[PDB]
Amino acid sequence: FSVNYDSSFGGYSIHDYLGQWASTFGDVNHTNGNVTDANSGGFYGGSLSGSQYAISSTANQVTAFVAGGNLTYTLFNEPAHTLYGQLDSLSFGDGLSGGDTSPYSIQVPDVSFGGLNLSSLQAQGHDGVVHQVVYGLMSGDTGALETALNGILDDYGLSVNSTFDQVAAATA
Ligand code: HEM
Ligand SMILES: [Sm+3]
Ligand SMILES: [Zn+2]
Ligand SMILES: [Zn+2]
Ligand SMILES: [Zn+2]
Repeated sequence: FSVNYDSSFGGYSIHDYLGQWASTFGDVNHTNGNVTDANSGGFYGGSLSGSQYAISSTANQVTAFVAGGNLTYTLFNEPAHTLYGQLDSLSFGDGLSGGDTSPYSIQVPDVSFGGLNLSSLQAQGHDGVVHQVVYGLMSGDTGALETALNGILDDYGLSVNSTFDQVAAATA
């Protein structure tokens, strides 16, 4: 675990930031009979595999996120539609660019986390964890993530409620 952040948010608490990233990102809306090309997503390192999954708002068109690590998907195999693997990074920013002949990247990065070590097996599925984080995110719900963030910061004397600055010191 580590954190990099645009200086603007040095004294922002993690809860606030995400609350504001999600205020604008919205609910991409990935539900039965609504999943089209817009909510799609799109990996990098396969068609349902990769070191990156990254979607962008289908509401303001620009703000987005990108989960790194090792994320194997499972479109229809038991269990149905359920991301899993080794979620390692999450970075929040605006304007998502790249991701084909090259990786996915954020044009104007606002914040980003590293070493989430969140592991989720295909056995657990829809009620797993990396699945939960990433999916919530795609729907504009940061709970799953602050919960796990608190988890990483517990063992550190902090919470998704301290300031980026605060979190920082206590890391590097
Ligand atoms: C890792 C990110 C993703 C997660 C966590 C995920 C999760 C899900 C979930 C929860 C639904 C359920 C809809 C429902 O039952 O109400 C959904 C729908 C769907 N997803 Fe994924 N998905 C993601 C990536 C993908 C990718 C890469 C595609 C490619 C287009 C895809 C295509 C679909 C389709 C079309 C359905 C609907 C099938 C149906 O009507 O039953 N998903 N996804
Ligand atoms: Sm812990
Ligand atoms: Zn800035
Ligand atoms: Zn912003
Ligand atoms: Zn912005």
